[PDB]
Amino acid sequence: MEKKHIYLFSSAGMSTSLLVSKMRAQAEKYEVPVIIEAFPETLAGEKGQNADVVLLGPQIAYMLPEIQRLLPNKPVEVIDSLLYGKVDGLGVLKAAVAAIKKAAAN
Repeated sequence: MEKKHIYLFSSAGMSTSLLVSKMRAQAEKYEVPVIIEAFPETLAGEKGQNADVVLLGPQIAYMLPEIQRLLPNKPVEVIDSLLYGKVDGLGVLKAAVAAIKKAAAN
């Protein structure tokens, strides 16, 4: 192991793709041990799996009840839509973390 996978499942497209690629900035502007990938919410079933923490578009939000069957455990989290389409992969590094702590609960 020695690194994990911050995965993103897209609302419109390009309020994410560069937010991963900045969130990436983050990771190697540090050393944070995680790949950030973002898909066309088509993969998240399979990629969701291959991830350690997950994300999905604000606007395709609807899929999360689904996404949560496919994976009824993981630290999945649909984005915010202005952090999204302002492509803030430094709140999205923090906001990931927040997810994987909103994991636990008995």
